[PDB]
Amino acid sequence: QTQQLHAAMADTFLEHMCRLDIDSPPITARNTGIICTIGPASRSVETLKEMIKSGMNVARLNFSHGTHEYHAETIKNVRTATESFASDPILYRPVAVALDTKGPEIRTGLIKGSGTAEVELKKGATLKITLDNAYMEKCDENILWLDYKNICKVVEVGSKIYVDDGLISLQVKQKGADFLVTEVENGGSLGSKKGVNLPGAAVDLPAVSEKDIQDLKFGVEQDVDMVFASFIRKASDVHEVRKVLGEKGKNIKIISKIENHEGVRRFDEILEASDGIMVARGDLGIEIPAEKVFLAQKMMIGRCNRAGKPVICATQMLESMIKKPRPTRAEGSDVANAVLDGADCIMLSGETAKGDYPLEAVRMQHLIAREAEAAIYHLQLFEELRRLAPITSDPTEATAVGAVEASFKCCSGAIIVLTKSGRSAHQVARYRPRAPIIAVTRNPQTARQAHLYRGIFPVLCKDPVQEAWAEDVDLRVNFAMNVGKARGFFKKGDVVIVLTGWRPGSGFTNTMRVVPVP
Amino acid sequence: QTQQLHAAMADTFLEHMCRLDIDSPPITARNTGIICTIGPASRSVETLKEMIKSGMNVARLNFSHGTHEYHAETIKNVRTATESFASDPILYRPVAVALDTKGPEIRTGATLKITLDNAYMEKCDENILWLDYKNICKVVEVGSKIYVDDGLISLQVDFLVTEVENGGSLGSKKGVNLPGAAVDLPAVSEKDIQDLKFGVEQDVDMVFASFIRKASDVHEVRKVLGEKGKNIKIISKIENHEGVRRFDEILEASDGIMVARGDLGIEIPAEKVFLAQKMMIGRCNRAGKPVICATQMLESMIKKPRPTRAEGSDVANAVLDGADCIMLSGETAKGDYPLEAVRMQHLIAREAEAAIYHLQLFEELRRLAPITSDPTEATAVGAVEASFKCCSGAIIVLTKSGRSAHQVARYRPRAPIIAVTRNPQTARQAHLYRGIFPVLCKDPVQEAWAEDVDLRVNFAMNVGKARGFFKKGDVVIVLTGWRPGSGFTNTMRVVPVP
Amino acid sequence: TQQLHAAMADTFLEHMCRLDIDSPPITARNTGIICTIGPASRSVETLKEMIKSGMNVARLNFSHGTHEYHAETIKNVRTATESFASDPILYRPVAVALDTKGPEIRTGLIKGSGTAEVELKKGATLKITLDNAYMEKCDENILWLDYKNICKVVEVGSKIYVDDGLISLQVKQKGADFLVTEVENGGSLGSKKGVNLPGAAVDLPAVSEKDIQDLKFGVEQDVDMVFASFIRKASDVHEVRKVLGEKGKNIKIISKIENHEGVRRFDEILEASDGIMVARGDLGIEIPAEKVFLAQKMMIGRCNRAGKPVICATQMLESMIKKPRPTRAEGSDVANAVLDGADCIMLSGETAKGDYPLEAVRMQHLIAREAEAAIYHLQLFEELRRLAPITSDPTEATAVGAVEASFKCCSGAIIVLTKSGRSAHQVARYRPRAPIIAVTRNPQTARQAHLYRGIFPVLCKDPVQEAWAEDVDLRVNFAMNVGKARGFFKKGDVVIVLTGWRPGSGFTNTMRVVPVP
Amino acid sequence: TQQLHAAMADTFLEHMCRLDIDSPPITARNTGIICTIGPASRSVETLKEMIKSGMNVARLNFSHGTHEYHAETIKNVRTATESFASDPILYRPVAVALDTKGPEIRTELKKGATLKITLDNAYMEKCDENILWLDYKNICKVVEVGSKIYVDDGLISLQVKQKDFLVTEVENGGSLGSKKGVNLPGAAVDLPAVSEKDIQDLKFGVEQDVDMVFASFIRKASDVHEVRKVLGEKGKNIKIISKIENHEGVRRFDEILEASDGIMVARGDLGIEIPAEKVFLAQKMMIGRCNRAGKPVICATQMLESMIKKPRPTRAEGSDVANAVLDGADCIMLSGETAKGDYPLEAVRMQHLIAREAEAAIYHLQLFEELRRLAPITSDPTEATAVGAVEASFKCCSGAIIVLTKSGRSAHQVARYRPRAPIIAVTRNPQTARQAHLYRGIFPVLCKDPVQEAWAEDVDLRVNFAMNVGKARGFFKKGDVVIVLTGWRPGSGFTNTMRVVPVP
Repeated sequence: QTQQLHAAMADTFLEHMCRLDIDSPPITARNTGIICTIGPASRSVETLKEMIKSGMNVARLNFSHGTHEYHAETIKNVRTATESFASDPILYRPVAVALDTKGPEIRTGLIKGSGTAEVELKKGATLKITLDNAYMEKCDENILWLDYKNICKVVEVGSKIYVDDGLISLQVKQKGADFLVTEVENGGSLGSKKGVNLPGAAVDLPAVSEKDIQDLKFGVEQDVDMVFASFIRKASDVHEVRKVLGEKGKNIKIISKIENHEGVRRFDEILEASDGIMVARGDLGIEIPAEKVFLAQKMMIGRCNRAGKPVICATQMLESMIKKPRPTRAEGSDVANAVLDGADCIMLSGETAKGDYPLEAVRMQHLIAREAEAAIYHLQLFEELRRLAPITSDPTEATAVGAVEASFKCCSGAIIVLTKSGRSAHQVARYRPRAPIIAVTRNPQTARQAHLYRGIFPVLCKDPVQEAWAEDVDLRVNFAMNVGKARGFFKKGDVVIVLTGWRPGSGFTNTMRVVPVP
Repeated sequence: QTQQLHAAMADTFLEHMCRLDIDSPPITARNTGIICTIGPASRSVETLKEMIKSGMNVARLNFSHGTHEYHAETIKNVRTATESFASDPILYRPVAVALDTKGPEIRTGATLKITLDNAYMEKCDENILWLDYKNICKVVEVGSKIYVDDGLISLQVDFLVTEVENGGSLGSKKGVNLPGAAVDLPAVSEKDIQDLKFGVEQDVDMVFASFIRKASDVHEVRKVLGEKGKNIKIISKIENHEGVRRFDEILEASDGIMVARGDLGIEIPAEKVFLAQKMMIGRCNRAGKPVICATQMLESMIKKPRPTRAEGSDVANAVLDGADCIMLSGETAKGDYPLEAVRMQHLIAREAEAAIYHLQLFEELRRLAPITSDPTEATAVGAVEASFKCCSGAIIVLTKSGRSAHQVARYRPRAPIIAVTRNPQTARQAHLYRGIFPVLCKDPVQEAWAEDVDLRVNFAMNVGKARGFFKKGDVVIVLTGWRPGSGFTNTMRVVPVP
Repeated sequence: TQQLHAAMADTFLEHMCRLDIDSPPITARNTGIICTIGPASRSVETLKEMIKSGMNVARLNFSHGTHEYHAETIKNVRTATESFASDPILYRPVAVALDTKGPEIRTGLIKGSGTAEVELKKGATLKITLDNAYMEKCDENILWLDYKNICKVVEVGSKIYVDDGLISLQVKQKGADFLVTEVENGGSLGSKKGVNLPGAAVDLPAVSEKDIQDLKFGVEQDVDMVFASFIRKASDVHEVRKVLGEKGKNIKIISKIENHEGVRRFDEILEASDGIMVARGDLGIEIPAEKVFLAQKMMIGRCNRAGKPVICATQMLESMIKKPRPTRAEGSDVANAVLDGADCIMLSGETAKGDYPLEAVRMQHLIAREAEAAIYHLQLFEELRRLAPITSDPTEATAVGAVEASFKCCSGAIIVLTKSGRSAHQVARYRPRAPIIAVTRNPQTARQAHLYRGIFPVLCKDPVQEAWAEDVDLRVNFAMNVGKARGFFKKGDVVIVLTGWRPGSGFTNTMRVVPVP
Repeated sequence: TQQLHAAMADTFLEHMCRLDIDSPPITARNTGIICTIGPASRSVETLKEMIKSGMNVARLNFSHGTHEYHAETIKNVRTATESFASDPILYRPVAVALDTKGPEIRTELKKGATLKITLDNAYMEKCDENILWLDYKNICKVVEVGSKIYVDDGLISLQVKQKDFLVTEVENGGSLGSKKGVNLPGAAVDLPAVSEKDIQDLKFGVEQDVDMVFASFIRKASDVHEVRKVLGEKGKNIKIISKIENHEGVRRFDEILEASDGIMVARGDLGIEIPAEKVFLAQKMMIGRCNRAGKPVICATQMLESMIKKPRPTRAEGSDVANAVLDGADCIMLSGETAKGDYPLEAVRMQHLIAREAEAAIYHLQLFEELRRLAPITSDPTEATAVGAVEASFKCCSGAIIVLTKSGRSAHQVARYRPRAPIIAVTRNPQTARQAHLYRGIFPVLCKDPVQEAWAEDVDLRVNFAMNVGKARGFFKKGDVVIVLTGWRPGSGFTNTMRVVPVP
């Protein structure tokens, strides 16, 4: 009658679908992490507190724009909002900070010297592209400067050039030395500093530009939790970011953004090298035909679920909400289906960065994800995850799968996991329990980074280390108990699964207990 | 390396997903019917010609607005466009006409009082709101919610006392929705009665009947359509809680279903619409009755030449869910890019159809398939099993009424179902079913029936060769019957293409 | 090894295709072997070899023998079993089972002799009498039997079967105190042979005066279980339960299903019983012989589904009464009982009176071990978990997690500390591949555990240590030492360990994955 | 009826749970019964009863008996069989199978004693406690120190300790005799594919027009190829069934199967060569691989052994028969039970009764799902038509699948998908009719009606003959739905048409 449990018990997926029930309400816990891009509509301490209350788990900073001073202040503000709740550790919600790199972008110049000016473009008309910096702030209906120095070499005649999220389409007629002449194949308003794509072209910008170097250094100085690396093409790109981050940034997670055809093709090597993946559908759906994006998304989510590495679904998930308080039916569907596909996290960009309804957008992602989570066909999912798993003598892995089996058997209210590094909780998440995973840690970075994983609710235990280690273990379990009760995941006398190890330190998780809530 | 054949052979759905390949191009055939709403953007004969070339299969006329004269001219223009291709039956594509009814409506005329007092009819303001639904008090209790102007405003409860739960600009003659209520307005309005007669007179192929709440609303629509309209398909629009809850009885009485998501997401929480969509698609798939996914599928294309990433995903996921048809409303009625919208649904649908996990899907449709002594059903399942076993280029079905080809479609073959018919209405109505590619044979009835049967099979061979579904020497499946007339399909053959 | 290539197959057909005669099984054998004890196997000396050969349960057939005789058999089984108690690592618990006579029909003596036989010829006449003057004067013309009411339950046309159904008779005339019959299947007729009336509704009591005395004797002798013969319905089981009473309340009642009504009323019988015997001997006389595999598979499935022990019995290695090795059908029967899901398999004449009792035990051991490895655990465990219920019981949740974990790491064993056996029973019901080493201090728990597939019971003799954590470890390390000594695993393998959070029954909640020291 | 409650279960466990002794099977029994003919069964009058009791194939064991003797058996088989010929509606074809002697090795022993094996022909007539002569000249090349040697159907076990001779130690002792059979477990025995006697016997089989050969001691594909060569052009249509009898045969099973027309699981000899506890693994592997390949497989040896002396079988025997069928065996077999026993007719009837019960208890839902999943997409029309027919047969629970066939092949292709419905294979070819018995579910009927002058009418006459057969034998009745398979032109290789038709 609740949590789509009648659908959960179907012997076929068709029957599962037939039993999906709009009158079967979900549980409290939402498992899929929500990443919100911060910008002018959401960077105030005031709004950020409401973002957090509304379900934001990760704050994304887009380094395609803005100065270090600006990003430093956003980061300061996220931390002020986040620590405003720290006085009761039981109700404190950790919040991660993500740096999203500019990476190898092509950008246009300023329309008539203004960052906000635009010119309407009639379809069929003519337009000159120039690399002459003379016109870098004098773009208009007739001449359009962009910043890719090498553009003329990697494009031939008849090549297609796309501007502003692929919405403006241009065809190369004649090649010059510092220029291109083009006809507006598809028209609309042209604005300032818009993204440009050359889908037919072997673009040769570096993996990690000088600007990216400076930004990644700022990321280390600012103690960011993860980097979302733009336009990753191959494993060596990932290795370059990892080496750039170097020793000071060794614990920073690298999520590779797959946004072009080469990244999809070389996906397996990229995943191996990365800490996680973002399906960056914006650019991806300009670089490859828009009608193939769902194939790429489902392939990458599947391969990440198979590897146990976090995957993020991104871009235009609730786009209409930039201007409207409720989303379109396609948007509702997109969010639900990302969760049903297996995505660990879902993302907001303009919806939270600049839109008129940032909070409504976060709340809608929260609502849809929780409904979709209840609609998952765990019976087949869990069977297939168990089947496809390399079978190993690893005792931590055996403990994790037993816990998840145990949690299904008793419909547990949670799987409580003590973890220093997060790994033990990550191992549970990989097997996709219905039960929320309460990951208890003293490590603040573990607690923030754990939001990358479906089902993990990180809680940051601030209690002092007790002299007797068994009493210290029991202290943290009890903390987890108090957190679940306060958030309404479970109540006195419900059963929960508890995972602990046999000695202190990382790598010893080997003990699964089935315990009633006190 | 074509048609996601690699992913097709996976032992698990997870491995199927992992094998999906953006570099594995689909075959030419696109199976999912595309329904386009016609309006100022798309109504001229020349544009309609291009709409058909772009992939429109069904022209939807929204009777919520427009005169009979207007709609009659729209239908005439659809038919001029469609018949401009009639000279070559091998390439001719039938186009269906669908009449989507206005249906029963509630219309208007902090703290706010709702009054039914018709002296307050033209005296609407911030203290007094008049409504035209006299039974509203029977249907709503204390605490019930009331939405105004397609959801824009929110309220809580021969008079009603209400606090305004979500404010806005309140206008004249606005739509009202009563979430969770058993609305007892008649199954059909006065206008609807007249529009349905017009539909019959104009020889429309199907009716999309609005705001269907129970089996008896369907029976009423059926009764209005009457004997002259007995062959017109009734597709029930499920738009509110009651229709979802009483889905099984509606489905049994209907020819098929529309998941009317626009109205559904005003009536039920927006975050639950996907549940209702997936339930209805699965139940229609289990019954073998056509289901249409509707509303905002490519909505940004009203203004823009490319869709959003969520819209791309929505179309694909509707197809993967099992929807027989996908629909366009404003995108084709009013938008700046109608042709591009139709083309994008075609491209996505075709990719999605190749990505289907047929191995589990057919296995489950088998398992849930009732054992009956019906010969046509046994022949259909055999033909679909045979088509997977030999990777046939098509399944060719001779059909008078469509039913034989519908029975094949419900088992969801990968191979296109070429439904050869001499009945023009059957050829139009067949677009409602996933996988059916209808062809209208215009050749005279040969004196020897055996030869007239072979003439039609050979017609289907010429269509597939011309359209690039298969070539000489490929194997196709062919369904025929033991005598003339409907109901006798019992013969499945594996035949080389000549 | 262990048919692990076959185990990994994604279909049953492919699993079959991968079964490999060159993939040796593990040392552990999970299916209990029940051996009927008689003159071939009763001496302490021979009982010691029975135990070493793999016997887990000694069955005593109360269809024959006096209480004085059966008390001596029990004493001998206990003396043989305790001869191994000096080394607790190699001690094997052995259960004692009492199989009731029940409502049997028996013929009299051929010409005053226990061994004499006469030949009955097809078509000849044979008169059945109830007159006790002929009780010891049966011959080819006159056959006495002890069912006084037989004339009221048969008609003309009725068939009457004698001697494991090998001799058959058709009633030509009903008299008042007799029946005139015609021989259909002839053969050698001996003394005191079992009789079946498949058509008839036999009205002998489910629990006779003699059965009552025998069940009271079972209680007094501390038997582990009772196999109740000819159970027809739930109330029959309740009559046995009533006789065992409060004092016999921990004795397991295994209902023997050996007639048509027992099969028909199976579900109510199982609900009332602690387990089932597929008593195939009488069963294949009471119903058509070609239907017995149907009843066997039905009963084994229903028992596996209910989580109740089920025993496959009768003629499994029959030829081995006379020969040192079995027929191919017999080889197949034993393997297929195990593949069906039988917790235990049984030997009757093979061990009671045959010439090769030790060989018959060894052979059941060898075949069962091979069959166990060949089980398709992938589908079995998936179905057991689906068909089980989602429940608020924390011990069930831990049991199913311990089994799942055992598959993931291909554990050497699941080690379970248990007082009453229930926690190890809960693991067994999920059919892990890993042997379940059940460590108990309770002697009866230890013996009765043999009724569950996969459980290797070990009886801990060490006194309770004051420090409970240390007492837990003591028993876990004892299990480790048994596993190494029996070759189940070696140092550095991984095993699953199940304990509770405190001492006493009913707290099993802790699963650990630990290396073998 | 027909365990149809059990047939609908969603799991195998629930399928087991619903098996019902009071759910009676249909009339049709699908599993062929192969009966060894000998003193007990060889008279024309007994052979008539054997046919009426369920015999489909008469096996002749050429390990003993003269060509004259066997010729007379064959003659009697055909006399009994043709006595039913007057009514083709009711006529049951009976096949004749020739089972070869095959290669052999021939020659009180105390446990722990030392015994020398000599190939020194000196001691041909002088074996004893200390020296034992063998006729296998290459024995030393195929055995190692530590190799086992079994003597006389496994009674005696020797182990090699030093390798023209071998010094062995007795491991399992017993009474040694003259001319006792020898087996070499795990060895690659290099004896010829066929003995000189086998070659003569195989040519006699061609003379006598036998339907199939059961070739003894098949170890490798080349063994099958040599049997095929001996049968030659005149014998090219005779089915070769390889008897798998030892470790090498089991290990080289894939190549043997590909080269053969089918397999016998030769459990008697296999349980001498390999540990008896492992024989069930060998059987289940070979039956599984035969099902996957669509080739007939026979289960043999001791299936109803106790019935040589008794009129009812043991419970283990009943179980073995039912389990061979549930394993997927196309045929089951009787040896001494029919050749020499006191109850030949009862043994045949009991295999009939068990088989039919077990066929109803099959879990077709999972079985059919897996066969399709493991069966390649190919462009072959007959295969596609065949799978379509079986699917259609399940969807309407048809009374039969009627298949016209010249060679048998179209019917064989249906049989591999394991329908519940009997497959009535209508042919004009008498050898095809007899050979069809090798395949689970095929009831071959031999049509003797004149060829009609319109080919489509001649097709229809054969379809209606099958209808009369099913009606006459109680498989179905007027108004039942049956599946019919035919082709688009005459001659083999063109079956492509599936129709669902009411029985007239």
